[PDB]
Amino acid sequence: KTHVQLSLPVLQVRDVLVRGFGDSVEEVLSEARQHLKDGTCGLVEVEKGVLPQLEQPYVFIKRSDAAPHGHVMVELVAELEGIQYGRSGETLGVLVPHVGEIPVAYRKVLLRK
Repeated sequence: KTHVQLSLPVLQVRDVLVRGFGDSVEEVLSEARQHLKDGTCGLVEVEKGVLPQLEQPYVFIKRSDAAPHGHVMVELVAELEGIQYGRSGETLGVLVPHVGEIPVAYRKVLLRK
């Protein structure tokens, strides 16, 4: 399927144990996609002070369209030293590995895969 319905655990930035997916734009997009498939991906909502507490390159989920079955359609955009790889809509948050942190909420998304 070109899209997959996912429910992403929303994590508080100070709880996150593994603060990024790797060391290159290509690696973080690769790893983000694998963790999304494996159900081991969390989401941190971006506010003042959040991104400096996470590791670059960043992987964002961005709204790709204006929401089947409650699921917002999203795609992945990476960012490294102020350059983004991908073009999409409004940021829903930054993806990180989930290794058992307790979430505050879930974010229903339809991921373009």
